[PDB]
Amino acid sequence: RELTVGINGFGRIGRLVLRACMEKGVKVVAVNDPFIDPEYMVYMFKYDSTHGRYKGSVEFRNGQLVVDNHEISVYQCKEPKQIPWRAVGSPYVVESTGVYLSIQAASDHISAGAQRVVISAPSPDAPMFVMGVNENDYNPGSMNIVSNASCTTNCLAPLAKVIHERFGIVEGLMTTVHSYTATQKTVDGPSRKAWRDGRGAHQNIIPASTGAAKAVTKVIPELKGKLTGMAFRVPTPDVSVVDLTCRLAQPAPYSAIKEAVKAAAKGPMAGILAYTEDEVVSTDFLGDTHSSIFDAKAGIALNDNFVKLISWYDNEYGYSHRVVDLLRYMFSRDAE
Amino acid sequence: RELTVGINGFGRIGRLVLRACMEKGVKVVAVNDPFIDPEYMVYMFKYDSTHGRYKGSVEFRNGQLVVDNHEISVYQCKEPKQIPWRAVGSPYVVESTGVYLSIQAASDHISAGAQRVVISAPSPDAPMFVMGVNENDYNPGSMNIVSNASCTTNCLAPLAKVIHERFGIVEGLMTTVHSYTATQKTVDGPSRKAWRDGRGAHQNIIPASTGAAKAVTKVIPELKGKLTGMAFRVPTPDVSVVDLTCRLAQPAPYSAIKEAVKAAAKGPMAGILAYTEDEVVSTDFLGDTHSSIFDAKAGIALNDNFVKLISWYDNEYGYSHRVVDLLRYMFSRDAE
Amino acid sequence: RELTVGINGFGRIGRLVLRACMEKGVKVVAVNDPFIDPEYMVYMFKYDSTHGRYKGSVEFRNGQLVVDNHEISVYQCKEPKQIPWRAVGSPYVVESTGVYLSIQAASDHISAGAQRVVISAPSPDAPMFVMGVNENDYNPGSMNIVSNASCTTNCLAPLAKVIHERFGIVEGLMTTVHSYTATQKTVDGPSRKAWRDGRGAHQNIIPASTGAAKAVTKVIPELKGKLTGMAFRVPTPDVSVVDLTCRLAQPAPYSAIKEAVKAAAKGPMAGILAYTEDEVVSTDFLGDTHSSIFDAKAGIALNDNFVKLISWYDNEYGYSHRVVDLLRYMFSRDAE
Amino acid sequence: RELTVGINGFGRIGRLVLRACMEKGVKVVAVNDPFIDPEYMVYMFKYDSTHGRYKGSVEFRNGQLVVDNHEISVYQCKEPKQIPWRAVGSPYVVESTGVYLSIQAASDHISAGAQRVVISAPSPDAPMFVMGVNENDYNPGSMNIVSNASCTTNCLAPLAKVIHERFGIVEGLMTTVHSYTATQKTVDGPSRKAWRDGRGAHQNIIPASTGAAKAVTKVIPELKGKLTGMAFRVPTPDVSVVDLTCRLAQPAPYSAIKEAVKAAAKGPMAGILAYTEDEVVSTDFLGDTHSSIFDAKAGIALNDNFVKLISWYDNEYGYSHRVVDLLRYMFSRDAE
Repeated sequence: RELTVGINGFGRIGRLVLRACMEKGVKVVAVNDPFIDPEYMVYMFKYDSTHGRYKGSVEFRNGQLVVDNHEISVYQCKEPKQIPWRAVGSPYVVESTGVYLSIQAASDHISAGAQRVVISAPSPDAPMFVMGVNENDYNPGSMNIVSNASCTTNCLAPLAKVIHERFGIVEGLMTTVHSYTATQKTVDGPSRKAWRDGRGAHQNIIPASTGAAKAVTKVIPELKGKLTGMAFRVPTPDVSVVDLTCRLAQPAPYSAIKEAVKAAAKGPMAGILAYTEDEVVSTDFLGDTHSSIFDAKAGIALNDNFVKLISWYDNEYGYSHRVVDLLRYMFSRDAE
Repeated sequence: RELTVGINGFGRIGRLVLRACMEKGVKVVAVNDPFIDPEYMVYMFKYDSTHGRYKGSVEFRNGQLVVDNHEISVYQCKEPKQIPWRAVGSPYVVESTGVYLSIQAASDHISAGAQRVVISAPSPDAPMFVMGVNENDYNPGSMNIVSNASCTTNCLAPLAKVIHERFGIVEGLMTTVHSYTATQKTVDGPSRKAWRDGRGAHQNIIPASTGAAKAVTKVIPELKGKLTGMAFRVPTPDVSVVDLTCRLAQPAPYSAIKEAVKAAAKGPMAGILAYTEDEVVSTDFLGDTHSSIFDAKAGIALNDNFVKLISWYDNEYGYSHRVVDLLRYMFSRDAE
Repeated sequence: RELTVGINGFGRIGRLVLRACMEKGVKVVAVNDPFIDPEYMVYMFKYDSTHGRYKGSVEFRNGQLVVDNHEISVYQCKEPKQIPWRAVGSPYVVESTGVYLSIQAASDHISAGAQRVVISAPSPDAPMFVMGVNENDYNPGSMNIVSNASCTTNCLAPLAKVIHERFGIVEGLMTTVHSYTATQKTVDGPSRKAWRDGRGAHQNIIPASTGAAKAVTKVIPELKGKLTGMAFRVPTPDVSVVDLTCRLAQPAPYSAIKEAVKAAAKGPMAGILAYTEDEVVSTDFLGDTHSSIFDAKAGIALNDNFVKLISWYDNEYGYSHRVVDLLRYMFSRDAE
Repeated sequence: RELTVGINGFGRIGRLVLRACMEKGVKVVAVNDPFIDPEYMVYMFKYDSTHGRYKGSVEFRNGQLVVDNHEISVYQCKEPKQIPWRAVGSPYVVESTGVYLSIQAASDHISAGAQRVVISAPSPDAPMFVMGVNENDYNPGSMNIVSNASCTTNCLAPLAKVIHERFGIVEGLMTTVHSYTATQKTVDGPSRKAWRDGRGAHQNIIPASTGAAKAVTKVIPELKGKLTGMAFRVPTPDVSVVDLTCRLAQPAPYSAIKEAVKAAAKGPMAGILAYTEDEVVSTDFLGDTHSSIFDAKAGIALNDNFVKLISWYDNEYGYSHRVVDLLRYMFSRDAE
């Protein structure tokens, strides 16, 4: 009768998704990771450089991870096919390894026992959702596997939706100034598919490709062809900011832009898109659970039709919470 | 008969302008700074965290700073009026303290003995120059005091000039992702005129106002009303990047944008604007003496009329060299 | 009938002492700072890059700072002698500006109506106290102005006491590997009294003098002449670590060293000195309220009489809580 | 008739040993790395975030790496035994991958045709050499595989020798305050063998084990049992500093300590051990080719027999130059 969750991979998104589940009362029945044994999972979950010590209890005993006295099964399978998901009640599975992105690859979870799969990363072919934008397009019959898109897409789409629906977006170009991540290197090292991403992450501003802005045009079809962008990786370990430069159809004096965002944040997009007029900086959004926080004082307009809009996101914490939100939402629709 | 230079202030721009003078064979006859005595000036000039040890010799003896066996007079005057510029041959003076920006304030140098003044910072009323863009607008009779604009304006204007003259700029919005500076704080401290700039510089992405993009519309009058922008201060100690989002009149497929920049870099803007197709990151421009380095692979286009252009600058080193370039240029025009 | 506290200075220690007071239920009745008005105080207090958003409510009204609905008077006096401590009931005053350190300088607070003064920094002549080590030597009858020593002294002294009393320290040399602070510079800038300290804090490992080890011999007299030390400032914004290399008189196999510290932490020094065997790093102590956290696994012994002991401290947060603890203790003794 | 060098591994030490070879005029005839092709080698070699652009020319052609017009063969073999060292004239081989450290593992290079092997890292069994300390113990007749020890061993050993020989070391404990390296992580990630080392390198001060101090007792036998140590990894990308706390046998006032190091640096250890009295910080040693730079002003003495001595090293650049120096020395002795 209840929503139960299994997590594949115990990287940053895996661990932070478990925190978000504990916060929101969602029961996690198991974690799979081939390289991290239970006693080490305890340590990695407990201590976090970015988000502080876990605010409950974390122990292991009897080969089990134990979080707030909830016992969590631990497997060590190298391949999704091997995971005894049936042995833990066929949970919804979060697929967070970053290496099984296609519907096909992910589907090994289903063969193994998983009721649904949320891929915590963009997917080439799996259907893609952004809470607050298009979750009511989830089709429980035909969708056994979904993607929660990217952290960056989750920041941008709520905002794009609001601006477009109010003023119409003729065209826009996005920069995200983004914290470095686990895919980067501490000092100049090998990154043969993307040379810049090898260069030392703490020393450099690193230009990087991203599909995030374009992905927005998939969860918001009417923006097809009107959005793209790029990224600069900078030396901060978490929190990122969207810089959307857009041409708007209807006149859009900045006061009306502020009132539109405010109304969305107070109403339909509450808990997803937030609004602030404070003199904020990136660390003020560490631990923020919103997908997108509009920075009113930071944006600039050239005129009533050409504007730069600024929105923050905790690229780790916002997105992890949205994965749990998606799971909960899906579960409330799969009982039909 | 020769160009001689005096420097007021021995902050980063003061010290780096002296390096650029030594590099380019320009004779500096004196430095003024009330707080930094000669023996300490030796130390600060010799050792640099960002640009390495001075590659010549630096000593003091007989109350004098001595650089490469060129003896440099040192004064300790708190006010520009007091500086015996006549005592050192009425040099051209670089005014680099950041606190005498108006024609009026700066003119105290002239009362004190200075032939011309270059203000190494934007000025509200003083005439403003960007080498490669508008230096042939310098009027030797009426201009006793000029500003070399900002580091950021020197990055953007060469590029704007090229793009506008080739394709026409309808409108553009600029972000600079910029290294932190001396005006910032190591940890959250007081910045009552601009609250965000108080927050710890190494920990944060900090949105900030800048007049740089607008300043471009002053050295390039035909762009009046068509450019503005803003800044993010990020945790790197030097090198910054311009992200210009612009709508162009003439069609501007990216290949033609690349060919226009390349032609300018190879020709009229050689030594000012450079062009690269390498997989570069910010540290690859430490010590670069160009005002502006176009990053061909980093830019993105939505279509032939809406594009994001990326250009790097060593915000300390490029600008310091341009100050020396301005001085040399002015001197070659004041003998008329 | 109850402790009330005035705080001179709203720098990092002033703001974080105010947090500690709210956490421990100590009434603060005024803050003085000539440069920071109430509205800006709200902002500086509410948002912290290191320690996060204040967990509670912060507003201004009626020229007052209001924290969790407790109203706090705000004065703007440049000098202690001018602050109307009498008008707010003659509280205990925390002198946190770092420029009134002698009994003579700090006594201007007394002459302005302060009941007592705690200097949140080493004093050349005021009596010095480390909670857990020597607070029992405070005497209300003879002492109206006291020093809470430094953050570093508060980390080493509790460890030195445990170790001296159990084994006897023959001699010891300390290094502290220490986060940068507000006295440092974002980029190479002026620091005429200590040239290294002007070099860019986030770029460098910076050797510095410190009297913290010698200060321990002031609060633990029997160690007179047996301890000194030095510091390295490194590119982290908070949390620091003591590295004590000492020769011990009695045999001291590491297992006994461990049982002695553990014993002190569970009993007489509980809340002051903590003990851990986990694989900790500096961020694991952000927000830690202990003065000193012994890291059992990080230390190393050459032999039974020559060992290197490692202890962590949040140099901001531990010290601030100790300031409040000394205030409460002093008040509990002033009822005599 | 001349030294030729093959390099296995094009990681940081491989690339910087190649730089050192070009600077010192040592012919490199091949590089092996299974993962990095010639075109990517050109890029990794040409641009360096820490040490700047290669000062010279770098190209690829004909499946070769070409540096300052010297052609260098490139192999892509996963195993030493497979590299055709014979085909390039049986050079001396630098084993720089860090995973062939035993005589047995490194001897596969010999079986593949290498004349000699220098392991650029500590070896469990191969003979270990520090230039300036014990290179005189190398013997071509018995030794075809050698270790150049570690960066840290090369900083401490030259200082320990000078101090032991002048004063006698009774006992010593070392800390190295050390830049992060490629074995570390940008954000909390996996490190199952050393849990601390997986924690985010730029966020943390990280305690670590090191055998560097004990290794000094291998190259200076008379110090057997008299030295051990540990490390803190801190958020800088290069340059590190040894902090030696030692008890000395003969009286050793600091002025004599200073004259002993100065004497060694001007004479027998010139180019290996340097001496400075300036107010230096870590960035002042970027690109320094010494093994060890004694910092006179940073050290402190408790008394004539118990002192803390501080020495700097560029852990990348000094060590790399030492690898080349050992190669040249070995070759000068193989003509016997």
